[PDB]
Amino acid sequence: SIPDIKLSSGHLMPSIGFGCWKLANATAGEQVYQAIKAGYRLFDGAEDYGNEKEVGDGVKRAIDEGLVKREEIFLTSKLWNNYHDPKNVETALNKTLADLKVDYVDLFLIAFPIAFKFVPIEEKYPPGFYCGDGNNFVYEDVPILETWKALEKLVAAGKIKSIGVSNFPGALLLDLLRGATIKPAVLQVEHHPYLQQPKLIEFAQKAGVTITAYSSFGPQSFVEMNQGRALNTPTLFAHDTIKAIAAKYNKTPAEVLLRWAAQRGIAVIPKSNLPERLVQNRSFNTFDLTKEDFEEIAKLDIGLRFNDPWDWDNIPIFV
Amino acid sequence: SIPDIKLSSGHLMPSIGFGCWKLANATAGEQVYQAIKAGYRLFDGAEDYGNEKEVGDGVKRAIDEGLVKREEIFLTSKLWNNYHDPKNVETALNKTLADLKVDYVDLFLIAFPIAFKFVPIEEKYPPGFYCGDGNNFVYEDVPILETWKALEKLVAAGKIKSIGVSNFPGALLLDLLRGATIKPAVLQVEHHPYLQQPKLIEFAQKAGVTITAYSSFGPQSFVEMNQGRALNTPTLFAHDTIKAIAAKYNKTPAEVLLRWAAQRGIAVIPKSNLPERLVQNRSFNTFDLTKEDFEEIAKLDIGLRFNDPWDWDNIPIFV
Ligand SMILES: NC(=O)c1ccc[n+]([C@@H]2O[C@H](COP(=O)([O-])OP(=O)(O)OC[C@H]3O[C@@H](n4cnc5c(N)ncnc54)[C@H](OP(=O)(O)O)[C@@H]3O)[C@@H](O)[C@H]2O)c1
Ligand SMILES: NC(=O)c1ccc[n+]([C@@H]2O[C@H](COP(=O)([O-])OP(=O)(O)OC[C@H]3O[C@@H](n4cnc5c(N)ncnc54)[C@H](OP(=O)(O)O)[C@@H]3O)[C@@H](O)[C@H]2O)c1
Repeated sequence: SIPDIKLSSGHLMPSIGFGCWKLANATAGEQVYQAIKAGYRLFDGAEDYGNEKEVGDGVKRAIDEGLVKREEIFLTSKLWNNYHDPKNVETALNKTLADLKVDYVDLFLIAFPIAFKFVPIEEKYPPGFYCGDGNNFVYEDVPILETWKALEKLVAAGKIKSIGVSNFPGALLLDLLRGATIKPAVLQVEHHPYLQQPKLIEFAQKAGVTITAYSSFGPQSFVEMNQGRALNTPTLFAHDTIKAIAAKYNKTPAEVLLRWAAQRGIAVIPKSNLPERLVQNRSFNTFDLTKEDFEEIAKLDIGLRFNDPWDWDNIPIFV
Repeated sequence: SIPDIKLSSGHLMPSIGFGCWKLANATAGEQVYQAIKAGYRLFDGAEDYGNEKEVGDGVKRAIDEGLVKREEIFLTSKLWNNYHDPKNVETALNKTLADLKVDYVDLFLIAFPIAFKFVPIEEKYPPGFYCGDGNNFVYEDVPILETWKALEKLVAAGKIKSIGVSNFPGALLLDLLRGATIKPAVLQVEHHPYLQQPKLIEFAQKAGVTITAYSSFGPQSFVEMNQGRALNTPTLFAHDTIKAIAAKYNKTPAEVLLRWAAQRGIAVIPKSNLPERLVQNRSFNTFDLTKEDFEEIAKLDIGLRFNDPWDWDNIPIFV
């Protein structure tokens, strides 16, 4: 029932998956297990989410019970910023594989086009913004392409099925395409009605790169982090445009928010700590938005970005 | 006074220069020569402007008459898109040197982070959007860094004093800084009240990169090009904010738009076919805008870009 998208690498990736960012290590495993029971098969994780061991626990529990087999689960992980130096790429991946308790990850992405100074895993993991010098941000001169080649080798060694990038703007994706032997199969970016970036989406899809949207619910995911911007932002759930469209089809605002992406060939990975939202967040493909619907939602695009490295240390990724 | 800016390469660059874009071939020489008599010393040219030979004619005349010596003139040129393949970089630079009738250029920039398929000089020069196949755009897989390394070798060989980039967004500049041995000394970008990109400017300047603004008058330069966008844009000269400030100081709106950039350490290269505009464009450093002025002008930033490759062939440089 969840349509699959055939990636450029030839592998199928579920168009709807379960987001694992901010799932408490306390209930993460149980919730991953429940999501599997609710039909989810793709799990979007990351070294920086700090809960890959638990994600691995949920998946393994489901495999041991005979509910699914490894090959039916799609595991996405992301290489954190401290591990871009080629000599450290496989190290990070091994940690991810060890934590997930598997021999390969289906998709491995470069989390950000940012290279923090390397911090040994034994000194601090996940490292977050720590760069080995107190609270100071420190960077390494590792061009994107160097990191990418190291990933290409790891695909050849069979530790990764498909590789891609996250948080890459157009100019950077274009340059990477010029040097890539294995084309980035996926581009994962913040994507919701307040940040539509239609030209980026268009370019990538035409280039055969599949888009996975994150934070489809806009500011929602960020208010629990006490982020001023998200808190000052009117929710999409109570937004008149979204509510009117939802009423029109007798659907929930959440369903409209997810279908808006899904209908345009964009994969989604809604995250939820609430059991009842599990089925709801993957059963929204029951109606079609009209061109007029899309034009009305288009008016919400204001370029409001919630996940911006500029906030961390004025890193110019999106300027 | 025309203050000099010390570039990261150790060389001085006049903070005020003369743009050569769309300077007609029949009069370019005279125009450059008059510019020199009026005190200009930096000339912003480019292979794609197709008038480098005539710009060279003007400079040579001024030198032959004794008005200036070569070392007193700062010549900037740009590597067009069809010449990014490392093996074509020196041949393009050599065509520029032969046209300008000089042994070295003071600044040579990558015109765009775009790589068009090589087209022999003998076949078409300047090539413009022609890519060797009718009206079809055809690109080469040449990563920015490869082109950059070719430029570094030309500096070592003494054919270029300082190198830089044009039309590079933040993420791309950042990545280039990771692989560069000679750091790009300059970032030349479209810069005016409608497209302020304050974060790009701040990052570049903090990174020690000098900013050269182009199209300081916004839509104006693109008007004679019959560009839809520019034609439908309320001018900056007539914008109430700019008018009020110009009136307040008894300066033309043009003087305010140039000083607005200059006071913030940004170099300008105003282009003008008229004599009085020529002198005014080099004599506006006689007043300082106040913090309130800057705050009022800051309000115009709507991110309106007139020079966007997206319009050529949906090239994602700025998305
Ligand atoms: N590559 C990157 O940089 C990056 C960054 C951010 C996110 N991501 C990935 O994308 C995933 C999804 O994005 P996200 O987690 O940031 O935010 P999201 O999925 O848009 O956030 C969902 C937020 O809304 C609530 N919610 C979930 N389903 C709902 C529903 N049906 N109705 C009303 N509210 C609902 C959740 O609360 P409850 O949990 O209480 O239900 C949660 O606070 C992440 O988990 C992660 O895997 C990647
Ligand atoms: N790197 C790049 O991609 C790029 C792209 C564009 C430009 N550039 C460089 O930047 C230079 C300047 O940019 P630009 O020529 O596009 O835009 P600009 O300098 O803003 O163009 C000035 C336009 O405004 C008029 N003008 C000049 N001085 C004036 C004054 N004092 N009062 C009122 N109007 C005035 C000119 O008309 P008249 O000639 O009739 O006086 C001309 O049409 C170029 O020549 C080129 O060297 C680089």
